[PDB]
Amino acid sequence: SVWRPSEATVYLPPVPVSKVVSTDEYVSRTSIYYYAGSSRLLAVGNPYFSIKSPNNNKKVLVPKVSGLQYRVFRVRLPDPNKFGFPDTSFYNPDTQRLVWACVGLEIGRGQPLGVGVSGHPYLNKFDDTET
Amino acid sequence: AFFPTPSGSIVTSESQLFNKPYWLQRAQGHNNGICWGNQLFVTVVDTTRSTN
Amino acid sequence: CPPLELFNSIIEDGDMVDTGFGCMDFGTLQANKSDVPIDICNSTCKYPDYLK
Amino acid sequence: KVVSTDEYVSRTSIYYYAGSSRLLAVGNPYFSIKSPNNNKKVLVPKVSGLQYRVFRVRLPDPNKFGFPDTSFYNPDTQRLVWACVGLEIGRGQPLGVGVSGHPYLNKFDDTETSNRYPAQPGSDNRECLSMDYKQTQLCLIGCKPPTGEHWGKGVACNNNAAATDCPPLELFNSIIEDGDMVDTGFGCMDFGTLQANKSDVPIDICNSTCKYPDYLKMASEPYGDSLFFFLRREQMFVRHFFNRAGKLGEAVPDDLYIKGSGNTAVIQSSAFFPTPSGSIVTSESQLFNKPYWLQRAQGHNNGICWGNQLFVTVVDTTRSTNMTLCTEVTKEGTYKNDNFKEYVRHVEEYDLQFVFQLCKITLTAEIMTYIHTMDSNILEDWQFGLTPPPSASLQDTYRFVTSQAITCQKTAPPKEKEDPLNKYTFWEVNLKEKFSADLDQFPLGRKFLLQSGL
Amino acid sequence: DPNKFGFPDTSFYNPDTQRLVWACVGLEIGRGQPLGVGVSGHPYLNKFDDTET
Amino acid sequence: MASEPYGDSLFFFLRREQMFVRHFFNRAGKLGEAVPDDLYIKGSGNTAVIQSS
Repeated sequence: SVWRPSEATVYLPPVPVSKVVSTDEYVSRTSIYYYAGSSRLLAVGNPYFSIKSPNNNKKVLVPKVSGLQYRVFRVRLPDPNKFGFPDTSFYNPDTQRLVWACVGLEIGRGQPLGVGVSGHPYLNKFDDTET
Repeated sequence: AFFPTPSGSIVTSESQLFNKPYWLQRAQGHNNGICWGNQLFVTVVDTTRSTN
Repeated sequence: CPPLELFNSIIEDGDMVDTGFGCMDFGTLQANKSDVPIDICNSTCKYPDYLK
Repeated sequence: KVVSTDEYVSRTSIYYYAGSSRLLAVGNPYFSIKSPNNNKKVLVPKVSGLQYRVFRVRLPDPNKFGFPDTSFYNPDTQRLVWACVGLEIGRGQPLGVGVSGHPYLNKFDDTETSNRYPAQPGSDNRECLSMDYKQTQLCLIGCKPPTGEHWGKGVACNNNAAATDCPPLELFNSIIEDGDMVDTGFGCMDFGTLQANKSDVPIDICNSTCKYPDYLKMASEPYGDSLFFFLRREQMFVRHFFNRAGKLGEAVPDDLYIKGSGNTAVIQSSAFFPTPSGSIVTSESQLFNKPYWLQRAQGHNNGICWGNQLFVTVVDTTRSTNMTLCTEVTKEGTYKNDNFKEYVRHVEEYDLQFVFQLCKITLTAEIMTYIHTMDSNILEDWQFGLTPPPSASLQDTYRFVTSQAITCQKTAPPKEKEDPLNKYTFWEVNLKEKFSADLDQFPLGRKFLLQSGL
Repeated sequence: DPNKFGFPDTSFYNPDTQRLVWACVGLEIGRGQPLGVGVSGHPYLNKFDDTET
Repeated sequence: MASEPYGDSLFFFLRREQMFVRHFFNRAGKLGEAVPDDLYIKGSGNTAVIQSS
């Protein structure tokens, strides 16, 4: 619409795509809660290495445990939809399904506070460079 | 080829983050607290009580 | 001098954290295995993602 | 008449996101190697956090767009300028600080605890030592590139004085670019001209001209267009005390003290120098990875990026360690020292995510002259000051070019040479087509809307 | 001199009776130098011994 | 004690602790577990004989 070909490109709004929304608009929040009892659990092993059978190869004797390893824990929950209730007058299983949602958080610990220490017995230090 | 030695420092009972309740007002994602698959993978890292 | 190209994982148990010594594959990178302490020359250590 | 950016503009209610992806930059900590055959052929660069990390964005013209609504937009007078209202830096490293040192440092002795007499003559006494530096965390933003002073030499004088030889000096006020070095406590100065041994300074910074930013003159700048916001947090203390080793050019007056004799007859030099130490850092001392909302700027430009560009900088020290390699050449059975070879690197990742608001600026006959006073560029970036060009009458009218009556024709117009930034090596980002408006699908606009009372 | 700026203004004040005196309600310190520390010593310094160990 | 059925031994408590190392030393006894040989290169001369760890 001018005297030039004028072939600079143009910018557009992107196409309307079906999007994501939060998990907050279609859930029917309940007022019933249940406890997660996870009574004390034990773990031992040598922090230098896992020790093994010399006869076998995949027969450990103690493992290798230390604080700087990734301490991930996998919990397993029951399904709420299989459960026995006193009441279901609030809940039609034909059209509605049950899901969990955590509310409560705590890390129980069981050790005096204090850190271990190590270092290589054939560490190759050339010289000091502090002074 | 110089290299230092890391040290860390004093640890306190106030530097503790555990043995205390938490009540999260709002989770970070669009998922505002809904777990799925009847499982969850919780992780903590503490070297502070790691004396041998 | 080899350039390195990163890649991720999924953090499982029995993986050690980076303790200030660089999230890298200590088996594939430093063949002498005696420039670092004992526990860390064999396996690798990870720094988790907080952005993706 | 000096007037802020709050007295002639209209605040819309439309907000658009920007966010940057993974920055790739890994290089050598100490220096950039080149080819031995060619100086312009590097294989690894010099990277450090102690470089001024000065970056610049590319943002598109908002007037280049198409939307069904133009009731807000009269296209005759009104125009569109970008302004930033939200930000965050993303960083992706574990914390770790590296140390450095010249292998021929100018330590004569230590001067903290004792000196058994006396200093000895000699022309060659250097050695390797190593030490950390000043710690910090900082940033700055402004739509003009940030400035900075640094000290250097001067012209000597006229030769009226016939007393002695001690050289002149001057600070030098300059816009700093990417890669340049921060001062760490030895003054913001040149290490090649002001020093002469290059052995007082570690090798990576012994061949440098370190600067310090001039926020002061940027404060006494009228509009505040090189500054929107800035941060800083720094601490320091000494580690040890050592001394230089050279002829002290200045003597000390005598009646101030009493001289000794015999073994104590020689007066030792007093060319002491300290050596630094940063403190412990914690994760509570973290500056980055948080939102810092624009609600009140320091100057007249309230977030307005002129030229659709910004000049961002940052200096961090807690992620300044360097990972190294140790590989062999030969497979062995026992421990030999000649077998293994090292290579050291240093890693960097920057992520930058922003929130905006476009604002329609109606153009009267008065504000056009006001911006004409500031700078005529954005005016002709809106193409508003035009002149009708004459000179249509051309009759270079042939059909052929390979003839025998040549006129020695000349071509290739280099006409778009207008940028001043060509002398200045930045690291950049073109974020131009990375845009949308659905802030619920972004991990910062969700945080923005709950912050914004929405 | 505060008494030397104003043109003769009757209703504002009377220079015959009223006086103009400065005060101060504002102050800002400017510092140009970055953070840094230095030392000072003595090469004929009197010390007998050390006593901390 | 926090999971005692009545809780009659903890009405209230406090705790306040600080700790950090000073020095690093080693023990001299003939240790139990020999080191896996793969984690290092074998010694030479005076490094061929092994110290404690």
